[PDB]
Amino acid sequence: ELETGRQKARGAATRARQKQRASLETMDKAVQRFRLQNPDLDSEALLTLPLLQLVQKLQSGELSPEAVFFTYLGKAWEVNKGTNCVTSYLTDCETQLSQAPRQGLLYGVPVSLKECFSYKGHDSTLGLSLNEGMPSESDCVVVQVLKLQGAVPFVHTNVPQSMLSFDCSNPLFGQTMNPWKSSKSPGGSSGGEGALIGSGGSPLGLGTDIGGSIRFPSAFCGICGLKPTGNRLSKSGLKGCVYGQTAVQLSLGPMARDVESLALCLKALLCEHLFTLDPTVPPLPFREEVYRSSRPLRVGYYETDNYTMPSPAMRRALIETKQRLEAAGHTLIPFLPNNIPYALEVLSAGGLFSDGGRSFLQNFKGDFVDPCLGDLILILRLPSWFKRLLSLLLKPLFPRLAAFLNSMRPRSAEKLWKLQHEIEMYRQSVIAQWKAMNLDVLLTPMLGPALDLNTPGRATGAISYTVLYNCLDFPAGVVPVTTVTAEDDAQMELYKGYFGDIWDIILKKAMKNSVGLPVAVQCVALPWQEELCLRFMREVEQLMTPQKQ
Amino acid sequence: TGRQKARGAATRARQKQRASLETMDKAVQRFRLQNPDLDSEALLTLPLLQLVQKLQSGELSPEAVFFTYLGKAWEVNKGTNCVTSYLTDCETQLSQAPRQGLLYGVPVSLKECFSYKGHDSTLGLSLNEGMPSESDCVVVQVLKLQGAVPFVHTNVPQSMLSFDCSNPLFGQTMNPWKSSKSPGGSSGGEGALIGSGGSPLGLGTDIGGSIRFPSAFCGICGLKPTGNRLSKSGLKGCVYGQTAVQLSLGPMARDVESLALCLKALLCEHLFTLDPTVPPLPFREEVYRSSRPLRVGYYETDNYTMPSPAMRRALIETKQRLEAAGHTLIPFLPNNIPYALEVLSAGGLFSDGGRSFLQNFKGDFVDPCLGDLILILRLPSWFKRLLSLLLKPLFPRLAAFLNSMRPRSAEKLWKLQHEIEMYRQSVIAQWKAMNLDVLLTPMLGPALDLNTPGRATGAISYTVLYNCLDFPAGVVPVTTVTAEDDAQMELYKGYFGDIWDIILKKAMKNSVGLPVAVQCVALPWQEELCLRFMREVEQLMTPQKQ
Ligand SMILES: Cc1c([C@H]2CCCN(c3nccc(-c4cc5ccccc5s4)n3)C2)c2cccnc2n1CC#N
Ligand SMILES: Cc1c([C@H]2CCCN(c3nccc(-c4cc5ccccc5s4)n3)C2)c2cccnc2n1CC#N
Repeated sequence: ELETGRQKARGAATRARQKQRASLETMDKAVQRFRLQNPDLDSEALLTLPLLQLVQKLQSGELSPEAVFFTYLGKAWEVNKGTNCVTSYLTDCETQLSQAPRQGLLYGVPVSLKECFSYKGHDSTLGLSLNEGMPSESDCVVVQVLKLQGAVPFVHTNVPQSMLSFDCSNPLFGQTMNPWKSSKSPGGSSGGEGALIGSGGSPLGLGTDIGGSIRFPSAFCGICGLKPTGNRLSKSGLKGCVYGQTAVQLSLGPMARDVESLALCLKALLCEHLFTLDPTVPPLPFREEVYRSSRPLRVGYYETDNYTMPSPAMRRALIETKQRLEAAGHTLIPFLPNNIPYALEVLSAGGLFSDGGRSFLQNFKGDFVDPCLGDLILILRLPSWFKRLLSLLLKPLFPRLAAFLNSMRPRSAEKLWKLQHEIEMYRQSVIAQWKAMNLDVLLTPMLGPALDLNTPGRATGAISYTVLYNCLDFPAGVVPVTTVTAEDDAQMELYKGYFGDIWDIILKKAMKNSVGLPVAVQCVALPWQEELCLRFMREVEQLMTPQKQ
Repeated sequence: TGRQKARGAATRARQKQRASLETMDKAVQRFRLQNPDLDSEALLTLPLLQLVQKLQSGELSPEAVFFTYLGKAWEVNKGTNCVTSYLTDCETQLSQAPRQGLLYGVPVSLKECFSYKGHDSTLGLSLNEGMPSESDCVVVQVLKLQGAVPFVHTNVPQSMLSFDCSNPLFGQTMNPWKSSKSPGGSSGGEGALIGSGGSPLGLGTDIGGSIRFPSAFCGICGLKPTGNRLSKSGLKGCVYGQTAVQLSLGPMARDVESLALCLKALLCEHLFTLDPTVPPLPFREEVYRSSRPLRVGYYETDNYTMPSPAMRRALIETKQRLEAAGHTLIPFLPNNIPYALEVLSAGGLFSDGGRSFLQNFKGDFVDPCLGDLILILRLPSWFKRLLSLLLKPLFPRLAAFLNSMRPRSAEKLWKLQHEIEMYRQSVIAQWKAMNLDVLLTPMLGPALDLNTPGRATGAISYTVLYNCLDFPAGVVPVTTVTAEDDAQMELYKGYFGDIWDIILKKAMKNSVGLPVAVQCVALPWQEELCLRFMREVEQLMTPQKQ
């Protein structure tokens, strides 16, 4: 195909940065007007309110919906200056403010949206030039449901280009930065959400997760996030770059400052409105009694997946929460899902790139490739025979690299059927393993602390802790439990990795210089058991960070 | 070319079936002689709901119900050839059936593909003979936990890719109403058994109509739920990992209430625990029992398969009764039916050109009831393409199907899967624009002559559309063919006049007295509402059933 250059892509970038620029000015102007009319308002008391209390005061009338809206708008504008997490102000949101149903479970709550959640009259670019100047004709289903519940969606937040990354930079809106440390990634692909919520600029946000994109930015930015079972919530109207891939399910879910916020959001979403607007979603209501249960749990756990070497902080965080759960009366059982390398290298990678990345590469014709994607585009572009040849050469010394490369080759429909059956069988395998140990839930390390900017794209092995559960399609959630100590960070000098390949080398350097950064643990339950997963997340939060409850 | 394995497999299967039937015969004669006072006729004519209440109260023993049905199953098999296997350990499960189970003491027949410990699930294929299952499948386990007693495996057409019912192992199943007619398929044995009174309840599978065809043809009720409403764990199939067109399993029975009871009993903690991949949606009684007037979408023809006069009459009469009962009947036709059938359904079912499917037929006989399926799939891709755009001017149905049965890349499958999602969304948008609750449809009928379904592929149009869409769909008998209806088949031409229309015309003839059904459809996950509508149709068209 003929080389078309980058002139369209450059035009899209100047247009996009203007829309972002204009958005933030409009935000600033709106909040200046409001503050002038309300010098009495205690900004800092309002912003430090846990969502549950914020909701309660909104419902009673103690706080006006305008007071909380403009106070958050101001904070979001402020934190954006150091993070670059906001791409667009949702301009019509002041009308929703007035129209917000007063009996709605999220009445008056400002909500941030990952850019891929289509909002009427706005682009969902995904950092891709071909999506610039293509405004959505309508709000997506979950946005419709949020509005019906009285919430006020107010911003679109940044994503890495195309979203196939756990960093957060694109050629259109640039690079999002961790609020804790500007040299660090906020994670991704829900990076903007993580940065925004993590710095206090949003009480609740929505992201998506197909390889860890809710959990990475939650862990990196010290906030809570939940990835439900793929089809617990509606994907209708969600902007993506590849359609029709059903092997590894996409999921959407809440991100917030406490697990109670995540549970409220699920409860609000799981309503008649959602089940009517999207009939393909099973009408499973939020089961309050499961979430609120105080029964002792049988908790499976592992300190390492034997694939990605945990940092000293990751390992400590896991052991500490394990010990605190034991002290609180729960029974902790060593458990590691079988055949993890297979789940990652052949099932996950093969399921995500069954067509050799051809559909994915279509989005990049005429576009810049953001450095945070590393060599993904270069690799996927290689002919199938060459991918195979390099894989063969790489295999004896670097088995991880060879297996991922082989699984990123195109295949027939016949072989996709075979792969899809293998995913179904693997899912039943881990379920049988789980049931044979009689587990309720599973405790796992969560990748942390935050990697340096532009390193996630060069440390692919590190997705092992998260993508395992996209493959299995188990609800998985993340909660901050500790911070990196000087001792934790110094021990990175001794970090080797299990393979010593390029991915291990990058990761050793990428996790250094992290003293003070948040570190998370991951909570997992069986498919459709979101309430139980949240019950477990609530427990972890209470034991590790009791002030949040 | 060599057929020695296949002949050996058939010899062995036939011996096992003969021995199963002999074991049944001996057990029945023994029970009858020890209990001569039992009114067996009264037992067999009891509606399932009344049967289970007497079982729960102790009025009828599990033994009485079991051996009485076992005897009837043995008798009806003589004329139908619907039973392949006696599930021998059932006599011990009987004595241990959980007392408070919702199906306590109920004998249940099982389509052969439902794995049962110690028995083959052959699918009429040599390669599966003498390979007994080592676990009960999930739904079987759940049935037993609810106190039910699975007692037989019932016949299927070879490989299950057919709405006829013959294989080279156990041979041909016949319609109980008329021996020259097909019982339907692929759950054909279930249709014949239940349709003749030999079982009060059975389980079938459905990916193209395999529950609905035999229910309609044999004059019973059947429901095809949403694909993942129930566990497919332990289900035997000849192709795995195809997800574009959803496979579904569900009950078949004499009345709608029986389907509801079975669904209620399956939708329990035991199921949701044994298969966590199934969304734990309890049976919503309030929805099933609703007496609210319905907005009922309807069509009398899909403009693809010309309905028989009996089909059309059945549809119009139930439409009229629903109108009189106070429901609002709204003309409604899913958009782009030919496209959904010819490219989406055909393309989804055969995305690999039938390669996976064909592996099951190496060294095996090809049953006549499959027609030209195997011969056609074996054709090279370039030749399928060649024949297609040669047939397209003359016979566009045959051309479209042939082109869609070619192998493709993972990339093209993604594209097809995406188009299926979009299509589903487009019908849902249509449904909502008319604000429907429910959809009324014709159901292919009356029963086709033996060995003709394999040559009337176009006739799957009424059924396969709702597998593609993955909407719950059920059938209920509403009428029988009159001689007036039957005579009118002489004026039937079809819309296309291709070989499928020609065969269907002849195949639906000589059907006086045969049952004719209607189809009820709801949105995904709305099985209870589908059953609510089915219950309404049953009440209005056949009130003595309630
Ligand atoms: C993180 C993430 C992924 C990853 C999956 C695995 C492949 N991958 C990636 N990225 C960058 C570089 C490489 C490779 C480099 C390399 C070098 C030598 C041999 C083989 C290879 S593979 N791979 C992206 C992904 C896929 C689909 C959708 N969302 C995705 N996310 C969002 C999150 N979380
Ligand atoms: C019924 C049924 C199917 C059918 C789908 C459509 C294809 N098909 C079939 N059968 C026999 C002959 C032919 C053709 C003949 C012919 C002649 C000229 C040009 C094109 C063609 S295609 N096609 C079988 C099916 C598929 C998968 C699984 N379960 C299936 N069932 C169970 C039911 N109900």
